[PDB]
Amino acid sequence: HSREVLVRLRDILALLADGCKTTSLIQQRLGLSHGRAKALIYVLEKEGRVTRVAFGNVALVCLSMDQYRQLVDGMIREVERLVTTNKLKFISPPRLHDLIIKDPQARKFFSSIIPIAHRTAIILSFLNHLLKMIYGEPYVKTDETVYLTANRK
Ligand SMILES: [Cl-]
Repeated sequence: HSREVLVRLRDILALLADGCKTTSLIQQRLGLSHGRAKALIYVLEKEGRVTRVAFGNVALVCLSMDQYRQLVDGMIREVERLVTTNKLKFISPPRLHDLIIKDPQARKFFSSIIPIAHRTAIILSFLNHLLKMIYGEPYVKTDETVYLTANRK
């Protein structure tokens, strides 16, 4: 590869060594345009070095499906810790976002996966997908989704 491509491919793989990340986080961390980041991730995918896993409307870039499963296990443990600590009987994407950004450990963890600082449509969709994976289909479906924590699994 060219100097720019070789260095960037190397950098993306290094960034992923510590865990799966969204393309948005990769772009931000490495100062890449959307197009360059996507093109580079494509090259890595064709080379067998990464896998793209759909996670709602975002894609997670992972070194392996094992790495993905580790990420999911971690995200699930963090959500369940926040639910337990706050004794929650129900949860919604905005409420989960708020618990994450207010808890230093959760905030550090999630911000190493996806931009999380601001309550955007994107992050709400991401957290909604996570909640649905943990608790199944929501009890309240329109406007703000509400999940019953009793429905875990
Ligand atoms: Cl090249």
